[PDB]
Amino acid sequence: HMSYTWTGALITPCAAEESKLPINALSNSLLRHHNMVYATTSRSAGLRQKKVTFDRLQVLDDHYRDVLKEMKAKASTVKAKLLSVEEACKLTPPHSAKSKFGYGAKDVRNLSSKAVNHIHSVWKDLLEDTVTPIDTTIMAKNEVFCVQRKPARLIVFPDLGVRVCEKMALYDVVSTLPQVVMGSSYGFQYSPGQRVEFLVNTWKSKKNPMGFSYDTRCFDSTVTENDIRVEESIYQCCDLAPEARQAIKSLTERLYIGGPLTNSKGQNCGYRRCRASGVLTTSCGNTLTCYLKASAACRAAKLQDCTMLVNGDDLVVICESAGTQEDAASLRVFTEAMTRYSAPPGDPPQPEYDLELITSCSSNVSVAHDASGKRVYYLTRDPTTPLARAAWETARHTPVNSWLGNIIMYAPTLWARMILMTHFFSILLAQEQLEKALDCQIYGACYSIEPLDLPQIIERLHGLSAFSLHSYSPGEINRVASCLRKLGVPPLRVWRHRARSVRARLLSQGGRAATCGKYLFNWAVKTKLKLTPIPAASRLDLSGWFVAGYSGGDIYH
Ligand SMILES: C[C@@H]1C[C@H](C)CN(C(=O)c2cc(Br)ccc2N)C1
Ligand code: NI
Ligand code: NI
Repeated sequence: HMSYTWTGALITPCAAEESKLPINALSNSLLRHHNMVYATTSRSAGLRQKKVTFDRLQVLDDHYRDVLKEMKAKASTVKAKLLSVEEACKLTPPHSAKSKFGYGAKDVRNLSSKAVNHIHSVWKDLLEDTVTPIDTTIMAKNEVFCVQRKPARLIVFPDLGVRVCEKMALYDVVSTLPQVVMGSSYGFQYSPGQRVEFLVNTWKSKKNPMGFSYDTRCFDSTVTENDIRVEESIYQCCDLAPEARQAIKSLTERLYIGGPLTNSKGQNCGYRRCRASGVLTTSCGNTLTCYLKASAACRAAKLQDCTMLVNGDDLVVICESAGTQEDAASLRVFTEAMTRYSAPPGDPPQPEYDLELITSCSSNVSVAHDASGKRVYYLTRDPTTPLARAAWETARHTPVNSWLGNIIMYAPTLWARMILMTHFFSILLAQEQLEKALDCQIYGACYSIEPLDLPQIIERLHGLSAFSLHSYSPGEINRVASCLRKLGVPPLRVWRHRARSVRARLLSQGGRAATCGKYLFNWAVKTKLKLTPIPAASRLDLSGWFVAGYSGGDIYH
């Protein structure tokens, strides 16, 4: 029951890899401590292999089978449709990895006959063959962080023609089933504001609240063949077309449960018997599995009136305190239960009695005041990684723009507003590139977004108050200011000064550019403009934005 077996062939790169922060003429205006920032590369892939490779034991009790029967009961109410090849093709990202069979993402997206014809052959093969393990590629991810050095994460993915096939059979299921099965507990159904609202309401719903986040050690690697078969049995509860049932059975047997790993040079690297990081079911399967194990462990631990919020492998529980010493014991039992279910902890969970101090999905609730003076809750996070990534994107073009996703998700925040908007607006102004659509990711799915649509996008997701928050909490202010020291980023007084300039330049452009100046930087000027509902915002087609998680799933919306 080892998570992985290995040949000793190396995990190899596709192109040359950069680990040090690329530097240009714009770098110093953002950050001076260039050595704090790095990108992971295949050079550390061996250290990751070590970490992810382990024996899994699972003991499954009555609480577990009880939760699952309940889940399947809910799953039986889902009706899900097959996608046409064409619909599946339009969900493929433009920069998704090319097929080994002589076509790429551009070909799939164009609906070309070489691509489409191959995808059809892959589909027919899935219908006819439910046993032969499907080939996959293993790679080291190149990802950017600030020190305190992580080894590269691994991505494991099947060929392009198989990914399109997954969309056909499962895209509707993974999009629909988790909310139905999990209700209010399914995290990816919420905008950041809706998330805050859920955590706040939930917290307020207990006489003596206590909460904790649960950090599973390498979750993908803890996921067993049992876990995967269990997920498939949930999928099959849906009302599906016969071809869909057969294709799902096949993908589960041939791909999801495990398979051979091939490097970029075509050498056999070993064998996977755990969650593949790069398949469509990655987010939905982790969420369901995490929910099943956690819900059962809550029963084993006898947590009182617990409420969970789950996003893939990210788990937060809020419940009724039974006192400081009883809570610590409860959490021990919870952790023992999760371990038996093959989800042992990284850092062991600790009970928290302040909502603002609970971190889940790398984020926490904080408090600011709106234009009326009223305390308002909002979602923030520690800015270190958004800024390290922003430093990289200042000097390099990337397929996915972190800074843009961060402005979108963290728009009400002190640091997104003063640092991210100012800095990137400055850059795009200077290159007359305000009108250029850029790719970014939200809950794993990729979106092409025009920076000039940011006021409307923001109003529609966070509301007009995102443009007027002030008097941030001493705790938030100081985490930001402490992040700026560590990175060597100019202090906020500098950013305020720069934003006034950026604001004036944007206004001078007229049109959408002036809207960005008006709405995004009103915080920067003492003589404040009247911020009214933007007409275009109500016309914005933001369906499928905050519906499901697609991390690893090769989705383009
Ligand atoms: C805590 C920050 C410290 C900085 C010097 C000035 N300052 C701001 O410009 C500010 C920024 C935003 Br965004 C909202 C309200 C504000 N008063 C507040
Ligand atoms: Ni065995
Ligand atoms: Ni029972």
